[PDB]
Amino acid sequence: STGSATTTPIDSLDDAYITPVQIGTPAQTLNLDFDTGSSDLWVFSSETTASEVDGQTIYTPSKSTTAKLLSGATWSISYGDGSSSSGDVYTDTVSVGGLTVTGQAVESAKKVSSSFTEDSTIDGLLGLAFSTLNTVSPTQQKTFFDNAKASLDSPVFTADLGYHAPGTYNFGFIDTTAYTGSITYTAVSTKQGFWEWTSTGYAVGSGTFKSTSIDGIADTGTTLLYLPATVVSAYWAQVSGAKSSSSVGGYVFPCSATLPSFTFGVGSARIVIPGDYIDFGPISTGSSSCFGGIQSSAGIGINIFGDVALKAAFVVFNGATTPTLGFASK
Ligand code: NA
Repeated sequence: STGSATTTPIDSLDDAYITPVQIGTPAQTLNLDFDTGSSDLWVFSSETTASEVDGQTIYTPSKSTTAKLLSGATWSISYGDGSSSSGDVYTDTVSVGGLTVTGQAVESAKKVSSSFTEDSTIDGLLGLAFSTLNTVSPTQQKTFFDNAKASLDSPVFTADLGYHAPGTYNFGFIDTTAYTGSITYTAVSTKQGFWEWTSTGYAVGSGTFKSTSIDGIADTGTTLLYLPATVVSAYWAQVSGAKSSSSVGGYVFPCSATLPSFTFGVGSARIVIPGDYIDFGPISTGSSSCFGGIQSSAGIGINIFGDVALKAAFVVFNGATTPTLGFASK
């Protein structure tokens, strides 16, 4: 089997991407944030505290003929940005882009934090990291990908995120028309439950490539590129008037600037992030201070190849017995 779904930026800054997902019988379509950084499929629901729901589409398990309470199961998750959600669990039929899983754990939110309530465009998350991070207790549940894997023509999914444009999530096949040149594959560690790999280095603009090992995760549910403080300082040093602002919470730069590109290594291959990808616009409406798309990972405890980096590439998440990542230019 295979599936193929379009993913659409939620706003003019590409803060996140939503993908339609069919849940239940008859189908209830919810727009989910596909997150290679986490392993829970959770939704706004008919059980979500009514004061915490502000325009999201909700899943109603009582309207699904295939929904079954997963008796006694609960979940609770905390994300890197301080957001959280929790609730109980149903199993139901879930389809992405024509690919169907029966008996998927659908985590129904009773409670969501303010950041989720305030984002009307995101109806929930669909985790695509390793199932060892799933939060369901007392019986840990599998991801959508882990449930589909054995039915797929190839045990892979790919992420092809757009810059200020729609892109694609594919399951069970490589679209050889979606990328230029060849795919370079690199080793993955599953030890922390993430798609954790080691970049071979970086360059700023037209500068010389610095060979250096940068361990990080490929995370479609993080907006920005978070790298070590040395690498981020070298990047913003090339932008006149750029500085780290304790008040704003990261590097800002004059909105009048032209940003340089940033290059990261994948083995002997190179992925170039165009400067425009690194502009996240005014810090507040009408400000001439703009927020940077490359920020320090110091304090987060991990480097994160978020959407700024991944949307410059065609990315293969290879879930074979030994997982690997692949990157191609596009
Ligand atoms: Na922000």
